[PDB]
Amino acid sequence: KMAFTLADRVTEEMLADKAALVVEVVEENYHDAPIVGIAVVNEHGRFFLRPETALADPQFVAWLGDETKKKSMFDSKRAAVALKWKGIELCGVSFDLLLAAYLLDPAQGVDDVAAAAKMKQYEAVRPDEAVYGKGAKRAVPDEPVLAEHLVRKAAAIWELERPFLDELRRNEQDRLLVELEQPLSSILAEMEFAGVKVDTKRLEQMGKELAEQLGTVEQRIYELAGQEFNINSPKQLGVILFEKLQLPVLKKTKTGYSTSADVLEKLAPYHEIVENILHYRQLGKLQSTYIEGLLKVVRPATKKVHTIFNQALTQTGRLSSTEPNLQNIPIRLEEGRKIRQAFVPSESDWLIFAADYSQIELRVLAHIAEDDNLMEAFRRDLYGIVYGISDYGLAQNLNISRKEAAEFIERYFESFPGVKRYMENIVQEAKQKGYVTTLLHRRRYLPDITSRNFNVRSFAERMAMNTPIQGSAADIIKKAMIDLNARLKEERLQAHLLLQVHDELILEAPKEEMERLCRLVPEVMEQAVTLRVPLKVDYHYGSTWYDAK
DNA sequence: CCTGACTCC
DNA sequence: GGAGTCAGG
Ligand SMILES: Nc1ccn([C@H]2CC[C@@H](COP(=O)(O)OP(=O)(O)OP(=O)(O)O)O2)c(=O)n1
Repeated sequence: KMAFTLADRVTEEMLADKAALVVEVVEENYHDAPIVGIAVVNEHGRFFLRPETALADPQFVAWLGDETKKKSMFDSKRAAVALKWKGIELCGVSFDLLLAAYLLDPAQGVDDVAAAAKMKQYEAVRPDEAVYGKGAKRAVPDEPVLAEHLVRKAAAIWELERPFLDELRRNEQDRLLVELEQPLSSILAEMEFAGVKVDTKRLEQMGKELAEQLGTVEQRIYELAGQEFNINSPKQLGVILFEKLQLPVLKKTKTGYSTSADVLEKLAPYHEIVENILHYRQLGKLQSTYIEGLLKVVRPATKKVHTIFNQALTQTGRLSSTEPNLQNIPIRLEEGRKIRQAFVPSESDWLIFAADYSQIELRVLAHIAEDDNLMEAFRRDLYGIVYGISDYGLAQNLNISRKEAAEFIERYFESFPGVKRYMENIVQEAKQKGYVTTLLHRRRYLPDITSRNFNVRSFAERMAMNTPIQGSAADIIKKAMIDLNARLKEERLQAHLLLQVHDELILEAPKEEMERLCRLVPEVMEQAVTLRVPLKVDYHYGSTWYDAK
């Protein structure tokens, strides 16, 4: 039971200075995607608008871009970007229910209005998947069924804003939402829409040469193996290694023999085929993911790739990057690192600028553990612990004796008693409170932390150790991003952000601005928050992302 | 569609 | 510790 007006045209009462707004983009990847419908809920009533009509209306477009007309939405970035592709600016977004839900509890995995409403027992709205359907059945339903959904979603947002803000305020997270995540969302929207330009000629040439080399390595493997098999099948590979060649089985998973990189490396003294296999799988991933996969999503006319930064997914407060993922482009082996030569500025006589925090997580450990020996070390400017590594895990990682690994860790805690203290204290806090928190009050709940089951419990305790560290770094670089764009905009530099990579920011700019960026960027990033230790940032620029080192 | 690869922070 | 994509099955 909910009345609404199926409008044939926009009226003045639709354009109030506060509204719940739904700009519906049904395709998961919203870049250049259709807007299938619009809904507005305000003091005056509920309205559905056809996008052809509304978006072609100069008064509705004006309202959309008016910062003083406040909108409450769910996933405003999706809307803001889809509107950019329609040549329309979205302003005045004051509340995002997606981001509010994420801050309240990231484990709920809220990705539609219905799921957010569930957190307040609000039931007068359907899940999106139930309206549109799954997979090949996915479709926009008949207008009256569509219109009712969009309106119900707007009505839900309208009624849920204050209950959500009230709870955020109770948790002291309202500023985290309004001053950080919400402004970050607009910045991410800008980055996504700008995209990153790709040198397809170079990428395609790399692909051709990689293909030849895969063939050569492939044949060499079959020769060493004494047989042809699918190297990309862990199962067939297992038979070759552990049955035909009779190499030792160092690890098994629930499906059979492990052929992990760690395991194969340890088998190098037994047979020279394992090294070749490792090489083959490296090359094949470069080809399948960073040449072919990347070329598939390049927009041919502009040669740009447009990632989507998921702001409400990770359990720690980090972003993730999808379709394509630009936060896992190779760098560690020169062979893969060369992929970065294909990422270039979007304008002639521009350069790529790259700035990275040095050891941000170990410094956060220092700051939050208040370890003197660790803080003193950073003031002189002089990881496994941070992930809760065992003696076993460390022995294996370093391929050394466990006794020696265990002694390394025991020594470590003896040497850093304040870190050892933090670890014990943060776990105890998690057990007492049921959640851990970050510098800017991001939380993660850990309902398993008192499980009687050793493995379940242990994993939870490790999360208690790590999340405040990783999450606090996420908080910092996010703050650094918001401040940076402000510092860029005032002094009207043309430079703009392209990418964030966890503890790194990647920009493009006219070559003329490099000197000013060498000053501005590292400063802003270091002055993002003030810790007990100093924040350090390294920076480079160059003709391509590769050269920015 | 899941698992186990390789990739980053 | 936190992520995404890919091929095989
Ligand atoms: N209503 C609030 C209050 C705080 N915060 C987040 C944003 C910044 C961070 C700092 O909190 P402050 O009040 O400025 O410092 P504090 O009180 O000393 O924080 P803490 O309780 O952790 O010591 O917390 C928030 O999101 N919403």
